[PDB]
Amino acid sequence: MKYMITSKGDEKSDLLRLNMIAGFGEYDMEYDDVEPEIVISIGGDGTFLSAFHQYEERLDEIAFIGIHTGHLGFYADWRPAEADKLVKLLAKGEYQKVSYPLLKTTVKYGKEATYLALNESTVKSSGGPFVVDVVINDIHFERFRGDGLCMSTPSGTTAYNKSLGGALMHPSIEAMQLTEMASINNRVYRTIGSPLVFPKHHVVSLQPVNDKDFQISVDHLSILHRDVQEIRYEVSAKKIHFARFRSFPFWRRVHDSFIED
Amino acid sequence: MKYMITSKGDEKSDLLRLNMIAGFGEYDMEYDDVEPEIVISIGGDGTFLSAFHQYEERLDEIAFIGIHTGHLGFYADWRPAEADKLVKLLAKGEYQKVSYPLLKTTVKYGKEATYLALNESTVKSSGGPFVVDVVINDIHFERFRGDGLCMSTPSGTTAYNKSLGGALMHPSIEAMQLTEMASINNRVYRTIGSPLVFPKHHVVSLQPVNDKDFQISVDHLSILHRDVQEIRYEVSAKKIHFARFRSFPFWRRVHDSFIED
Amino acid sequence: MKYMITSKGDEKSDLLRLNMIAGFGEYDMEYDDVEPEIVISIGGDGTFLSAFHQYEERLDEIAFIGIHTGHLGFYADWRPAEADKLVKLLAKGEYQKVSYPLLKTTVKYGKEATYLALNESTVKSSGGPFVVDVVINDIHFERFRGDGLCMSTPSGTTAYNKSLGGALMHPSIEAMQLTEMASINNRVYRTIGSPLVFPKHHVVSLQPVNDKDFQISVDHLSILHRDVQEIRYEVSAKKIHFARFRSFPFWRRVHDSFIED
Amino acid sequence: MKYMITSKGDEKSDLLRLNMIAGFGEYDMEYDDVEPEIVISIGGDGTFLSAFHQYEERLDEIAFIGIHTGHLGFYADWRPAEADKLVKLLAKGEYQKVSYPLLKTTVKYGKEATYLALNESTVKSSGGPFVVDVVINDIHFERFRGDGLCMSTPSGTTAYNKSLGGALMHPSIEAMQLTEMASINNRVYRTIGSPLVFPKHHVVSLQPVNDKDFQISVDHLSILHRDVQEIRYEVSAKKIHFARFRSFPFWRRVHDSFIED
Ligand SMILES: CSC[C@H]1O[C@@H](n2cnc3c(N)ncnc32)[C@H](O)[C@@H]1O
Ligand SMILES: CSC[C@H]1O[C@@H](n2cnc3c(N)ncnc32)[C@H](O)[C@@H]1O
Ligand SMILES: CSC[C@H]1O[C@@H](n2cnc3c(N)ncnc32)[C@H](O)[C@@H]1O
Ligand SMILES: CSC[C@H]1O[C@@H](n2cnc3c(N)ncnc32)[C@H](O)[C@@H]1O
Ligand SMILES: CSC[C@H]1O[C@@H](n2cnc3c(N)ncnc32)[C@H](O)[C@@H]1O
Ligand SMILES: CSC[C@H]1O[C@@H](n2cnc3c(N)ncnc32)[C@H](O)[C@@H]1O
Ligand SMILES: CSC[C@H]1O[C@@H](n2cnc3c(N)ncnc32)[C@H](O)[C@@H]1O
Ligand SMILES: CSC[C@H]1O[C@@H](n2cnc3c(N)ncnc32)[C@H](O)[C@@H]1O
Repeated sequence: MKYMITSKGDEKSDLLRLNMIAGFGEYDMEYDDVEPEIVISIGGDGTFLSAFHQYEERLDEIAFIGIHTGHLGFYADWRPAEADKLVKLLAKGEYQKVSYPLLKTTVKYGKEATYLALNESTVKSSGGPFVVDVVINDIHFERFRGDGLCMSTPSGTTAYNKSLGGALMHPSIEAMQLTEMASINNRVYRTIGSPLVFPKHHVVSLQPVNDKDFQISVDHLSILHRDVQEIRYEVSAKKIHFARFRSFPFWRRVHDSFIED
Repeated sequence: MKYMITSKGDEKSDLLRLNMIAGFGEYDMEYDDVEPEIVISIGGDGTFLSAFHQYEERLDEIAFIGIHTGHLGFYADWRPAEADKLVKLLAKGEYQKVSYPLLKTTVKYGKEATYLALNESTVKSSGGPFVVDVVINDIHFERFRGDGLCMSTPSGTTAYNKSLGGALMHPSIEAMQLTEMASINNRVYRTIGSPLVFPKHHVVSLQPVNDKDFQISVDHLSILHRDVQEIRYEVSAKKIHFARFRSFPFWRRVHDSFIED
Repeated sequence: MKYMITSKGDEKSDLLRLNMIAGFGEYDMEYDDVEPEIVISIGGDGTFLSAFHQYEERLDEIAFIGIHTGHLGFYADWRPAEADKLVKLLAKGEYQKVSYPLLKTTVKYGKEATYLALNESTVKSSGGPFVVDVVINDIHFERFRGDGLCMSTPSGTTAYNKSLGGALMHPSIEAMQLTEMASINNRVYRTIGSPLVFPKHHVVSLQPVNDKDFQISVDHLSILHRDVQEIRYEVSAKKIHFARFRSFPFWRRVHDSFIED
Repeated sequence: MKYMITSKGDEKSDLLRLNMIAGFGEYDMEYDDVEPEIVISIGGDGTFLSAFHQYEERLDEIAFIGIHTGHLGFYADWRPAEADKLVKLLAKGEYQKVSYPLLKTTVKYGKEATYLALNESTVKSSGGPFVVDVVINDIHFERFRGDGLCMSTPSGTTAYNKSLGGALMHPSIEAMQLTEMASINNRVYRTIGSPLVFPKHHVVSLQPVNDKDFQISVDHLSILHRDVQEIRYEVSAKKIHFARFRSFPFWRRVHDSFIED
């Protein structure tokens, strides 16, 4: 079908991209970066996240594939030496699709903005103390004081979430995971401490206590939001679809990245 | 239907148990501790775990309810002052049932024993260094050296799992969670560090490296197993059923036990 | 001798301050906020840190005392109801002095600025990834990637340091403690993980890898530093002196703040 | 002077030991394993700990040296290829000595036993729940419930202590460090969480609450102690002395073992 290729933009990735486009030229395949059905990302996980956000409006019409020009990625999990075999199998089609859960972030003001994250969304203070009330399904759960909070998708769990002590979750689980950044706990201040894992349909809302300005991140994007009344998290109805050409199990990808490769 | 009541065995719990049996005497309800359809446990979570293991062969024919004579429990989540209202509503029936996932542990030797856990199963060494190979769905994932490992159900996540840094998981998620106890990590030895969350149908197998004797726990029961060839973990096909009489959400129960009550 | 009193500036603290000044009026004591020998801080630990930084140039000529108008402080460890007894004993003098270690931070550019911290100094990135080389006594120890680093004095250990997993250290130990904020560790990136405790005379230097802009904090003060070549940490030669009027051991103060009071 | 050599007992270590004894035969050096002044340990850190405990009664008359036949050790920090140069320099003498702090453990019953640890002493329960009262300098600090507690020397901090989240402390600091093993913290149970670092002269006492049987370890030795009334920890007056032949800084040894070598 229609396809496009994004590149990290270094010499290696651009050449690999030109070679695949030449290869695709020998099949019924049209290059179209407006309405692709296949999006190939050549670079690291940073490049793959950008590809995801470039096409987040057509997630259900796109299958993603990632090629790693440097080290193994979690999203960019094919090697370059296999580009030609990838060209071949993508051209024929008939490939299986694999779907991972995504996170919906809603920011309400005194309008409303919604974002989709593939890894995570984080909340930190503008320039002072961070204090927020955490409300779960309309029930007040804790008053959080500390550096910030992180809400991760399952495939996000190997990223920022892991650095904050979160658990690694297989991406077939439709869930989101909330971790703390440097929480204060003394006689007067009290948080759960532990990461929290939420199923689909649960809503976690962060509400300002004093300061209403916050730094909010979604994957790579970080934006100062002013006059915030609420930040809301829930597992998205939308999913990201990967074109699958061979078996590469999530736990093997974890082993290869963290234990040994 | 037929019901029974277990007691922690202190003065408070026994009296409460005698009072409920007297109350049940005013309805069509037969006391039968052989084939009950309702099992009321009066005591702490320790008492409730024993009630679960007393009837683990008839899980699909029993609905459990727990009354806490001391502090709030996660399983024993009704107060004693409400015993009479509980008598009433249990007698009529028509109550809703709530189901939580369980963990299947299989121990293989050079026969085979299987256990069901409501909280967790743990593995530690007999008397020396603990070294085991962790294999996930037949893929070698890590060689673990340290004090031990813990595999938790979702309702188990607030117990031993929490103490070991694991995440708290809503019990509607069909999953198990593996946490490390004091893992060694240096130049030569390497584990994932992070807790790992597994969906239904994934199989985690622990295999001996040198010593084949291990201390294996399942909830309260701890047994030295000799001549072990494998310990296997998977989400059970079986579930524990709770009689539900009012709303008491899992996250509110977490708040009440860990943040404030 | 000469004394001054700083206030949190709320109604309670100002009144208490006016009452102590009236009380001091009945002894040979002169109010002088230029060259005091006694500095009384009335408020929380935030107020006490400001008092410390107001007089950091005359540390060896000043004995500090803190009164807590709200909850117990670590520095502001006297109750208000005891103000009059404090007036009395401070007036006579002959009190013992207690000394705690401080941290020296040196920031070098392409000039040089030095700061003194009572709690800690932290380093975070301006707006992008944080990557720094950590050099200990001229030996390259690790390349750190993550959110930031924190260097704590012993009395600082109960503050930000504690939130980041650091150990609590008795303040009679002349040392500083380095903790990580959200370090990345995978196949390619590698940090020690654990907090590190350094004795007097050891020098820890942070050196930029790519970006040379950093957010540097010292206690309450947070400043964006541009064109940084090095951040250097060492236990200061200077100490903060407390006027001691009764026994209140550090570990009891830890118990009272974190376990129960 | 008089010297002896202990071996791990594998083929490599025994041969290396025979070669050094032959080499020492060309100098004024007498082999004496009763009253040596130099103790050479050839093997891992396990072998070196045994050498330490073999001669713990003559610590002030002995200088230790460790050769690693396998991977780098923290105590056994010389390579085998340098045995001959070690022979040479040890024979002449005039070498500098380096001293590390040790931990004194006292166990009181309803007599009294004292032990010296080079790494750590740990306390765990015999077979049930572990509950102990932690008393610091006669002040009740916390009631600890969980798996156990670990008290580490500074050179011990890179061992068991590190696995439990403790800080790594330079061995020139005369201190001991207490870490928790799987502490329970809920509404009803409360521990400090954080590792605690104690200076010389502070006394930490563990006192039984219910069960008075405990598994107590000191380095490699693990013993079930019955009828325990108290376990007492303090920095020892005794020190272990190392023969120093070249510079190998503690932090470089940490880097080489944990970051890269
Ligand atoms: C160093 S900043 C983030 C690092 O983690 C990588 N990363 C990005 N997303 C993920 C993910 N989902 N899982 C693991 N690593 C990730 C990035 O490629 C980079 O190496
Ligand atoms: C792939 S580049 C963007 C990703 O970097 C990852 N990241 C940012 N900061 C950290 C950190 N301190 N540790 C691990 N990953 C991080 C976040 O998961 C983000 O989605
Ligand atoms: C102190 S040993 C275990 C403690 O945790 C409690 N407990 C048992 N099971 C659970 C659970 N599933 N979640 C939280 N606490 C539990 C027990 O009642 C006891 O307080
Ligand atoms: C309710 S009594 C049995 C439970 O005690 C809990 N338990 C045992 N040891 C610990 C611990 N160190 N921390 C928290 N819970 C524990 C385990 O989850 C077990 O199922
Ligand atoms: C909530 S931001 C910092 C919190 O920790 C307190 N704090 C400041 N310094 C210290 C310290 N050295 N030890 C413990 N708490 C501190 C402050 O008073 C406030 O409660
Ligand atoms: C007393 S107000 C200033 C202090 O707040 C403390 N602080 C800032 N952020 C945090 C945090 N996330 N956790 C604990 N303490 C903090 C730092 O130790 C600082 O010195
Ligand atoms: C695997 S059991 C202990 C492991 O830690 C090593 N070890 C023993 N003592 C120390 C120490 N003081 N610091 C670091 N590692 C140690 C042992 O040699 C072994 O590799
Ligand atoms: C060198 S062999 C003895 C040492 O093994 C180390 N050890 C035992 N168990 C562990 C563990 N789980 N993690 C790290 N080190 C350990 C302890 O520090 C002990 O002194």
